[PDB]
Amino acid sequence: QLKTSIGLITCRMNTQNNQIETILVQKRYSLAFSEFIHCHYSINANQGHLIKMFNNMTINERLLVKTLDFDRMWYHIWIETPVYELYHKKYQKFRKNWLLPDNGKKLISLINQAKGSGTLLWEIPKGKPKEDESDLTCAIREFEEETGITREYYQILPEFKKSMSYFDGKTEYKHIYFLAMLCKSLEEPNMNLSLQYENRIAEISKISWQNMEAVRFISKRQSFNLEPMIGPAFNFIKNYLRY
Amino acid sequence: QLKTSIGLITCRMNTQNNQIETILVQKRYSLAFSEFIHCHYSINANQGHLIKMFNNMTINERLLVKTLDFDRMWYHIWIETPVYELYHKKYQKFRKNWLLPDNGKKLISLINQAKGSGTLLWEIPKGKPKEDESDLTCAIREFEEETGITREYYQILPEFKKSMSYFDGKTEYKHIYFLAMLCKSLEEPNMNLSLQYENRIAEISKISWQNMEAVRFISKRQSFNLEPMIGPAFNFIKNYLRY
Repeated sequence: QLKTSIGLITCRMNTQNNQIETILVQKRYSLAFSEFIHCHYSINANQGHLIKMFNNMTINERLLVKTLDFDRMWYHIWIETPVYELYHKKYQKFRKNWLLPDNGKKLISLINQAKGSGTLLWEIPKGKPKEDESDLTCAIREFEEETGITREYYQILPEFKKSMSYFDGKTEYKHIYFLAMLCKSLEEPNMNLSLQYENRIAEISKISWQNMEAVRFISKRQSFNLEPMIGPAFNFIKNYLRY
Repeated sequence: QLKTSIGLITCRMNTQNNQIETILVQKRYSLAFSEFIHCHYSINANQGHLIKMFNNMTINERLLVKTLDFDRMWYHIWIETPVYELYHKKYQKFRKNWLLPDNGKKLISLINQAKGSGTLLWEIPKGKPKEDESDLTCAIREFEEETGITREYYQILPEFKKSMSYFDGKTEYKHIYFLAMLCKSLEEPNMNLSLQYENRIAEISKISWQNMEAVRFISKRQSFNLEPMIGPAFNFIKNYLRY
């Protein structure tokens, strides 16, 4: 299985610090919460291995699970997105796993004994290309989809392209990044996040400019290491500026 | 009116890097969400004056408000803590403000047009003293209540006391901090966060060791400046350790 995503590293020279900054987005929910809600776990894997997944949720997500109300858990991710068939299948798997055996007693025990909390990832915006869509077009479209920043605000620098490959075990993930430079003021990217734009808030809780110091700080505190991507981008930006 | 909180600055020398670190806790919900839920706002405000409160909530908090289900909003803060009297008063204010005039249409419009998102503060644990409770006793009790770290784990350094004063206009905040040094290893304080301990999760989403670099990084990214507290604390720890 191969999953290819393409993203855009959009950068600014903040005229106040004389530092280079990039647009990053923070997720709204954890991968663990999603994996649990979509039944990507083994009920027959005994406790500690489902316990880590519960450990890697946020406290609020665990408090949502403790309600045993699958509709509220689902809303947390999908926000009344019309996916009824998927919802029905996942809901029946949830109640078969956790409600019919004991009306939620083992689930509540596991939720209560779970320790710690997960972290919401900072990421570069990216998504899967549409049907026979070119890579640059896909990166631009997904960037606008997630952040609301239109092509008006930036110029692509076409000689930068960075590819990264990860393996999860059976799915190979390839991530492709273009580079863009801000050509129009945009001081507060977070203000593009509004509940009237369903696709921006769908998986995003915050949009922010981040300098290299912030990129390193975040990278050393989350599973996703952003420094091998942002590093070469900022290097390219420096070379571009010195020309 | 003066509101006094007392807290404990618990510090550790990391034996691997030789960095001094302190216990900090991250809030579970924003102050804006709490103020809305407890009706600490004026309905007769012009639009912008509620726009700022909604703007400084998280996206998830706004999505909770958008359901118009006051019980779910309430649960987000209180987690079925039995406080029916207060709940009744706040629910009645919510129902008069947002449900009875138009069945939630203006509230939904306001939730939708709000832009951006707030930030969950990192804090030193602290709380209000009980009646005829001493300052140190309050700091110790509140620290244990929030983090689950008992007195076994640390030595009070009695000769440090730090006071801070803030003004909001008629509300005076005085914060008093004692200092403690870890006297037993504790690598993963976040594992004390479990839903079986209601007082730890009530207002906390994460517990972490933070060195001075992290303290400065966080302080320059939130309204709460921790460096005027942790700086002198770490100075005291440094003086204590070199002797």
